[PDB]
Amino acid sequence: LDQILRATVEEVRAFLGTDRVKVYRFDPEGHGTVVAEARGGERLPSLLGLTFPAGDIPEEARRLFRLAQVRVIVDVEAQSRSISQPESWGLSARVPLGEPLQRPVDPCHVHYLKSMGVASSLVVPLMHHQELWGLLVSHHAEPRPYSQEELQVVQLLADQVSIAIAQAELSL
Ligand SMILES: *[C@@H](C)[C@H]1/C(=C/c2[nH]c(/C=C3N=C(/C=C4\NC(=O)C(CC)=C4C)C(C)=C\3CCC(=O)O)c(CCC(=O)O)c2C)NC(=O)[C@@H]1C
Repeated sequence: LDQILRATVEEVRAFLGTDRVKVYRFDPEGHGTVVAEARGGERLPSLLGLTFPAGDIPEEARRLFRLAQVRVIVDVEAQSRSISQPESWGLSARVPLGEPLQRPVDPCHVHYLKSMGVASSLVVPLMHHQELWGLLVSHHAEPRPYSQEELQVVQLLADQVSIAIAQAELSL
């Protein structure tokens, strides 16, 4: 798996031309590891070999990803913010869209990205069937808008991997 994702992570970056994109897996114990990583020359540092905990992600945010599969983080400069609210229900209903074409990230996240000096970020969760095995994330030093058309082509490119991460689970 480690080897296969090393070649895949490189292929995406070359296409998305993003300075940094890597694969993130999740361990039931809460620990997460980056087993693959493509870097743009050397503007941003290498995070490979470093274990990141799931704490990085809460829950509600993941819901929309599991609900609307668009997966996009807007310019940390535009200052768009997401937030929690009193008890609520009917989310499982799976209502078509029903929300903006973006997923604002709470300030706590704003710094998280900015602290890394990244103005924008593209994501594409790696899931097999009904399960999520990891998280795809791209980072670059620029607050630029993304196109839905080009996004899909890659969205599919990630689907392929979904097969590799899955097909790999059996062999391994
Ligand atoms: C702050 C109080 C809370 C928080 C907010 C928050 N962040 C996310 C989710 C993400 N976390 C990542 C993780 C990564 N960056 C890396 O370097 C790595 C390698 C291990 C990863 C995979 C990022 C960039 C995301 C975006 C993906 C996603 O949407 O799940 C969000 C989502 C934004 C939104 O509101 O739509 C939230 C809510 N971070 C915390 O740890 C607190 C729970």
